[PDB]
Amino acid sequence: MKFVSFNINGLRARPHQLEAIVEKHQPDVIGLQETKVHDDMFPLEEVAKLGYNVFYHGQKGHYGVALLTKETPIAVRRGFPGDDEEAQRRIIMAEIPSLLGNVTVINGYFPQGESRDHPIKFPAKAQFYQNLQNYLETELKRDNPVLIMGDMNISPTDLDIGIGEENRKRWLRTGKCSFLPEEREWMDRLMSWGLVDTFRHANPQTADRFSWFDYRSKGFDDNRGLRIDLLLASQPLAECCVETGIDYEIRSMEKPSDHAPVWATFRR
Repeated sequence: MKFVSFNINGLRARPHQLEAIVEKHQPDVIGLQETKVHDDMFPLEEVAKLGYNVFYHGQKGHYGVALLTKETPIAVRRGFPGDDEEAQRRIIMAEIPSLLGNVTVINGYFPQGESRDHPIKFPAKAQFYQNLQNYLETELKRDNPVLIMGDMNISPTDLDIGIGEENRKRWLRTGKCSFLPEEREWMDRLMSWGLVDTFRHANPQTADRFSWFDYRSKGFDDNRGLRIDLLLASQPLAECCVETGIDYEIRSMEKPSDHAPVWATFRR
């Protein structure tokens, strides 16, 4: 079962990248973030033509998530139970069937946060992680197959930072979000529940693979980016991970999203 996560940054502006992912990877499940399209305008026929079932929610020009699956899910919903409207445009959760059990899949577009001192965006980010943590602890078990994917907007370790030492320190000094100590705390708490960062686990010493590169600075050319798009899997799933990757080739396409698609393949 292959999973691909991709912050497309405008689904209707980049049908070419979505088709490329399907052709190249033939994935069983695709989680999209920042689709930026209103539900009434979602490319339902186009997605159906690609051979996928799809569940989605977003609003015009902002947020938006979609979960494309080859097989039909047992259950799917937007947001965690009790979540507000905004959270519903940032999270899709599903139970995907397999012969001997179900896999819980969570696709999220986590708040960027902007800066530690932003009176609205930073609390929103903290609360988003708190809601996820609480869902995990109250409804799931570390022994269940769970896969959390998406744009986390947090670089878990320093091996995930490629913008340069001086820039790294300036960001910390000014409180710019991505790798603040508070943010790392939320991420560590999440991992401690019993999740494995698939790419990092398969590539324990790689310090030159990133998933996001800033447009304006032309970061992709110099490989100056951050690895903030992750695929976190619980124990029983992590044990079966045979391949992981970040697709630089797709990020090399014309009119590309600033994010590279990331993937993980599970096979026993």
